Amino acid sequence: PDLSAGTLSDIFGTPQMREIWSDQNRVACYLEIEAALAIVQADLGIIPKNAAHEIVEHCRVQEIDWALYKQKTELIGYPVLGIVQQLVANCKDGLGEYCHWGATTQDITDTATVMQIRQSLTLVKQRLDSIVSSLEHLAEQHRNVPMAARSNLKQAVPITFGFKMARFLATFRRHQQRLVELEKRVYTLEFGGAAGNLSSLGDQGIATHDALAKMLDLAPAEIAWHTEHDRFAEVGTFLGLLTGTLAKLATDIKLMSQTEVGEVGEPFISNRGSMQKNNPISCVYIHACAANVRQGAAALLDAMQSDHERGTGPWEIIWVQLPLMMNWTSAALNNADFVLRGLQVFPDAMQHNLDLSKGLIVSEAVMMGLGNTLGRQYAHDAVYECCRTAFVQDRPLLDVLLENHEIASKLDRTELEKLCDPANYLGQCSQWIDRVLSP
Amino acid sequence: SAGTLSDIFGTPQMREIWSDQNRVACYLEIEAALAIVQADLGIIPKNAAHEIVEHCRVQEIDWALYKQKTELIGYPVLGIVQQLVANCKDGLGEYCHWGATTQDITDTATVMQIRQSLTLVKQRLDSIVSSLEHLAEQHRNVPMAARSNLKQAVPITFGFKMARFLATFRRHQQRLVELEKRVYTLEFGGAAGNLSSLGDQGIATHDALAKMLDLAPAEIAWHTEHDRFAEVGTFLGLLTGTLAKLATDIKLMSQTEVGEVGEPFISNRGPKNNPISCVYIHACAANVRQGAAALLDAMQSDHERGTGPWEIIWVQLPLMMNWTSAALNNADFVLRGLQVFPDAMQHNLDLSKGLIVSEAVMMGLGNTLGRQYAHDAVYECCRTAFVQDRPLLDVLLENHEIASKLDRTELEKLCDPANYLGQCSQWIDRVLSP
Amino acid sequence: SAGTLSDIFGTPQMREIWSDQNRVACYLEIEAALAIVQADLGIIPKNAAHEIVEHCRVQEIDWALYKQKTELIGYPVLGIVQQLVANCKDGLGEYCHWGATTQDITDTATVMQIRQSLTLVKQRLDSIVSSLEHLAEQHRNVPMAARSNLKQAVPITFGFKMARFLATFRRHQQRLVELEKRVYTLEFGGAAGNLSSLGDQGIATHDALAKMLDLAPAEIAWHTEHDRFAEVGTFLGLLTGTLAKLATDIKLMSQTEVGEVGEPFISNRSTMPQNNPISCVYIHACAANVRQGAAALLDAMQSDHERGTGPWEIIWVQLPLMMNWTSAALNNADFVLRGLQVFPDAMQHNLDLSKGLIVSEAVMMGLGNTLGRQYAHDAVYECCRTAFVQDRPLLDVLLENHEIASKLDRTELEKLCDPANYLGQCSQWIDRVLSP
Amino acid sequence: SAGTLSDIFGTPQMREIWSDQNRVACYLEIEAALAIVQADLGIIPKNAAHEIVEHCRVQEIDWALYKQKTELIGYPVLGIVQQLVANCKDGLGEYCHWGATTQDITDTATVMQIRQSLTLVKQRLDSIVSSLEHLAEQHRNVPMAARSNLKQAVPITFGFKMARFLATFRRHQQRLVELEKRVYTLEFGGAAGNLSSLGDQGIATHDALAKMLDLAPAEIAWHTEHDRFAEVGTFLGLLTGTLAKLATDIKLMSQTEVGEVGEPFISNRGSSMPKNNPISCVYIHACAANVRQGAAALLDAMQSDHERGTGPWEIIWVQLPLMMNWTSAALNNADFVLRGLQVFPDAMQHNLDLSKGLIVSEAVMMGLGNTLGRQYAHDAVYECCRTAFVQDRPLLDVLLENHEIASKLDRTELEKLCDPANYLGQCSQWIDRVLSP
Repeated sequence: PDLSAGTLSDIFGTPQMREIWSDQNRVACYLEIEAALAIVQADLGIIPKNAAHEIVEHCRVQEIDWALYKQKTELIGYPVLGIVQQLVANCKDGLGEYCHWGATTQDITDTATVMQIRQSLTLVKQRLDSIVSSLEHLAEQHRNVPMAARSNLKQAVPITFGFKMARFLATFRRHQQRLVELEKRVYTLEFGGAAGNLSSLGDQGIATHDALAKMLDLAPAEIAWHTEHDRFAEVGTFLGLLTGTLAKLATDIKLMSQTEVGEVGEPFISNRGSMQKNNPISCVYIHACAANVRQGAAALLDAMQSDHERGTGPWEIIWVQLPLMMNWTSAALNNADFVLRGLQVFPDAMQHNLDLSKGLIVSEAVMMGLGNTLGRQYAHDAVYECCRTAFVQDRPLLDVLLENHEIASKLDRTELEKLCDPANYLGQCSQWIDRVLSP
Repeated sequence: SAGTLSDIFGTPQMREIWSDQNRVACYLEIEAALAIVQADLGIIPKNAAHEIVEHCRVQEIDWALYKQKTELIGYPVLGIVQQLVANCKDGLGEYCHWGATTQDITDTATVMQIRQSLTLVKQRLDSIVSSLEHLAEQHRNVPMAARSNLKQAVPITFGFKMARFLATFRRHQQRLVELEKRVYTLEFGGAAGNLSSLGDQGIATHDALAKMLDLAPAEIAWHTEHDRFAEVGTFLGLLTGTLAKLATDIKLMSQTEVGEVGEPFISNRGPKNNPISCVYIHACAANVRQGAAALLDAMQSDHERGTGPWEIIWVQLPLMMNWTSAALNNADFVLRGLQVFPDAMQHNLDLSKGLIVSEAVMMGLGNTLGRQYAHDAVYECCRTAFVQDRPLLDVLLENHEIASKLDRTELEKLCDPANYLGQCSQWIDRVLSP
Repeated sequence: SAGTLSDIFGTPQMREIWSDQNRVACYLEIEAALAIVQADLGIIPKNAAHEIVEHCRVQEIDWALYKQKTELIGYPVLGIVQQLVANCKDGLGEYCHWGATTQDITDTATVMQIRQSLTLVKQRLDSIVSSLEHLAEQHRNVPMAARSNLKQAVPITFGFKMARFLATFRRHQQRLVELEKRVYTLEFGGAAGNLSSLGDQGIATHDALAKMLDLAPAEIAWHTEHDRFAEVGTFLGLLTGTLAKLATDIKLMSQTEVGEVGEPFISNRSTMPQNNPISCVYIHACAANVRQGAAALLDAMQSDHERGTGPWEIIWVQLPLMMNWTSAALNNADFVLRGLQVFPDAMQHNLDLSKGLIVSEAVMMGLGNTLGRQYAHDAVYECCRTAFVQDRPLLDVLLENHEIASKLDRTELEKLCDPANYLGQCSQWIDRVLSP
Repeated sequence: SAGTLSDIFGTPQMREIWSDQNRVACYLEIEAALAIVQADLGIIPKNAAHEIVEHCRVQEIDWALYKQKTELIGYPVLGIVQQLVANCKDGLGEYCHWGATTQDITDTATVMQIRQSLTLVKQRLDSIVSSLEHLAEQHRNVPMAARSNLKQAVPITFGFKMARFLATFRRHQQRLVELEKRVYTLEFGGAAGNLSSLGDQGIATHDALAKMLDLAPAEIAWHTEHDRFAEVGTFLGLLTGTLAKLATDIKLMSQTEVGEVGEPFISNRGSSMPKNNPISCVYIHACAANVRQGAAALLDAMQSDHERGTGPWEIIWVQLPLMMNWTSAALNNADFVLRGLQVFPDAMQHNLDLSKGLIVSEAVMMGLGNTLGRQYAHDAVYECCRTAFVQDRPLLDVLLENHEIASKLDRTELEKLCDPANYLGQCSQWIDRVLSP
């Protein structure tokens, strides 16, 4: 088990995920399943015990002739019996004729794919843990930094940057719970034979299935699921849900990185953004990866139409989309991880953007305050008419408020500036942040 | 309702849940509950709460004016708020929609609509599971040919095939209850999610509003965090994918040349028997899987209100609920009255004249000759049986060692497809045991 | 219709084309043409063709009865056929539908509906094109900052940016004309495509029916060959793709911090002092639904044998939605482009954000002769990076290099640092799209 | 370099067009053509052009360093440009990439790659079309049961069925020819489309470079205007849809219970049980499904913002090579199957006779229409079909027991009306209509 990369293979993928879904790890998973099967069937008394040992001793990927395997896969049409043929030829005294006993190739591919998935989700759980940790730090560190919230790409009312990070944090917490829920279904053995009923094992296939299952630390199956692809498809839809949030994160960050906005920046790495333009390339890659995974999810839903006891086409969609969606997702997870660990935050630009409306962004605040001293009704009417006068003449809301003599007589400039200061109107952002950090 | 296909690719129950009238009805329950909460906590006068709840009535809406207002405003709530304020007397409606924003209403109405919609789905699923529970038992020992790559494989039972659908639909039930924790959640955060205008009362209004509607309180605002809605969509995709397989298998078994099952007999629904339910299931599943991709796409809502992605949900979630209901409805109907033809399954088992159970002949003959040597020898007789279109039994008897070790009475039984059923019944037991 | 959002994610003209009523109107138009065609050829009695045509009128259909019958029969034609026979006198009912199968009518109806729909699309495209031709010429010399990866790149003009949309919509117009001559095609082949019940009159009927309906005669039956319908789907995907970009760029220029364009001013079009880009919002959501719709229609192409068992029916649902969603997007884009507010002052303000850094490239070339092309590069590069860290004009830092200050005077220098002086051949490129 | 499935869901020829090496080779041909154009226009010195063209060779690329620079820079051109400058002598490499931005190179190379890919696709289509012309003629008179909703309908001929594919593939050929004139277009516009750095020589450079590369000059820059690439994607979706139908039909006709066709015989190509397996059909199906979702991602990619997209443009980097490779494998399999398709007329005949004459009840109604009434014969034959099907008896036998039927038509005449081989309509005329251009 040792170590193939093109120009972009580590841009839209990761080295780790590529290895999990490599031909070598796949065939290794195959050989692990075959070895465990032999051992299981030996204890049960189905196959000789000396044969099991010899099989296990040749269940090693390093002994695989790859060019021969490729050719035999293309001729046979499926990717297992080529490995079986070599396993049989590698065993001495014909003891290889006891491997693959009662198994069909989709038993090996489905169970391999579950093993590869479990390895894959270990990396995703790690990426998620780190992303969550960064968001926890970011929510606290930036708990009290004011900025303009945006609705339909227009300024709404002030919030804090840590508030925005708390909302991402709550989402990734949900994704984590979704992940652990699907694991109990997905981490399941597939061993049913040609038709799912293990006809060639007699009264023994279900003892074999139950023993093979926890030999490989997998849940026993209720019943065969060769054309019941809901375990594989829900992994795909989870990847779609997770990358969706990654894509929102990328959208918000690249939007806050605009020359005209300048409120955040990806972590500085010398000459990475390609004067000094630092393009949000991590956001760029996340976006493209999310787009490809969401369509790959639709392909895996499509794949669930596998007919009868082996799909004539739909099953084979999983061979292609699953590795790709894993690799794309890991690239997006890697990039968001990197961005959130060293994210630059520019409070002075957030402050400058808050001051663009010259107090109109806190029109409500002024109203609320002036209410007790002027009257709910006059407060509404006066602020609304003052806010609209400031809009047409490009003036501070304060300056127009001060031309209302009843307002000027009731409040001194100093009180009115605190009402006209966007930084004084954050509602309960910090208490909301606290509610997310609390668990 | 009146459209020709409105009940073919939809259903009346689901269509009314997502109708303009039930949506505005959900809006009005929310605004009334909000006024009750804010009166009890002292934010608005209690005479306004009473006046507002009594005018939170869908019957009072001028729909033509509402529509014209929504097309002007751009979003679907403040048109209802405008009618609620004008309907109140001396100006007590000025205290409705107090500190809320339109998406608080649309999001939370959609949760309520989703909960109504999932009650129907849960209800259809229950019916489908028991139909499969009885079918698995009823046809437990009905032999038939399993098929791989649309070629005959080895014999199974029709109940075994039904137990596999049964296990699958149960997992979908588990996924339904699982997402319900996340989805049944209040959305109340205001313009930017922090309830700025409610001051130190914003969180209290949210929390007490939540239990007013029997909804979980949200960790934090989720106006552009659409993973609850998108997750429902991908569940409908997963569900309609299994319905699509069922429709695929039934319509394949409904072929003139196969004739092993048939959709329930109705009148002149097809001398015919067209699998039109399978047809509708298929078209529904295809549209749902694509809509699910649209819902993932919609998760990219920017900042605190999406500039486009959010609106994708306004269109896709009703369609996908309606499409799924139509597909669940048809699968419920077909499974409840499914016709099963054991004589056709038997005729198809005999097509190969024994080759479909060459594996059984190998096993039985392995005891006296050896697993490896019997495998090769029987495979060599399968050479002669197929090329000369003979029964395998006849060719097996022309081999010396096989005839010398096994007699004709015993070869006819290894060559009977009805005897090579494996442990099918134990597998239906394992699925029917829980 | 009358739904709150039915004219927001759709339009009246498109809803009508795909309405049950216009669909059935198409059905009866086809059945009347068929009876007449078969009277001329002698297949049916001329008294039958006359009586049938007199009753091919959408006003006479029992809509509730047609609905229940379609739900029982399973397909949407024989319910209308049954009422046509009951409405004719002296049993003249079916000499109609003579040798036709239901999908002959649906397919041919859908083709007439697509032609009506594409009549709308070609009109909106013509208006969009004219607005863009006007905007490209109007704002031919309006400088603004181009943007790459959402960061400013080098100056362009706003009319140059509109010319690039214009060139795109012209390509979409060509695509539309190209597919029309494939799509406007008759479907008349009967149950299995060979019109076996018409004997030696099948091709004769088909070719006469095609001329009657102003459609091309089919090479052969295409009941399970959905490429004509699917390529309409993919064209709606392509076209809405461009509309979606237009929506993305306009809403991006509408941000509070950018403010370079705005949707046409209308009333309270959502209250807080102010106007959200809802046209952009609707275009985006319609594009998203159309592009997935085109994938379902590619999926539909897998209709088995001589009538698909599911794939065909996907078209019943997807095609009308995609036509309606697209018309909603085209209406909004038409509206936005006809009265688009453009703010050259905000464009100039954003050009001046970097205080000359945006045209550092021009400073290098301009300083090349007096310094040396490579000292110019190295010196402007380092002066630019000092100018950013201190938030000062590039000019001022350039004048703090004594070698530079000795070679050129300040007049020459904030001509080269003036972003408006570095616009390239934007105007000549605009011309190429207008075609002078 | 090839993995286990690299030639199963892909092809060597297409994998090679989209490889790193062919892509970088296109980059270098464009850089060479650029220096040659600008040397003639006097924009760069001719000695530099000669030195730049001499080093525009893929063989001189350090691939590991190119990877490292691309991961750092973010985009895949300037790593090749860096090596081209350094490989040139006397600092003459500073005149390459003159006025270009990376997307000019990636877009134009992608165009060159697409043209090479459509050369393969056109060769596959010609072969598929030729195979179908032969099959439509050879099986012009082979009768079989047509199928609607997977139920037998009325009789047709297998050559009629193949003529229907043939007409479809000719329409795809027309679509390909139509998009090529739009797609085969130069991209050369600089950072923002206006070639600001080239001044009054930008348009002059663009048009000379275009004809140097045998590409149409562009109306205007199209860096974020991806309709040419998305159009290629949707065409692949249309084409693989037809291939997917062909695969669905052939695999349905390959069922154990149907047995009407079979994929070409290759010793042990079907995993086996003495058994075959429609593996070619299996692969076409999965390829069409992946191509069709990619078409959606290419449409999604059209939302590139302003003058260089922040994300959407990069979708094309991944989707286009994959969709092309997937399509090439579907075309490879479809070409192979159609060249050696096995047709079993005896099975088609056996399946026709299953209904015992019901499949041609329509023909009996017409025949008996003349002497009894077109409407009356229909209802009368239709009532007879109930007894034949409820009793599992031949339609002929029940017809001979209907008294006015037997009075008006003899056995010998009802033989012919009940023979499914006599109700084929104008299948041969329709085949002729397709084969005739």
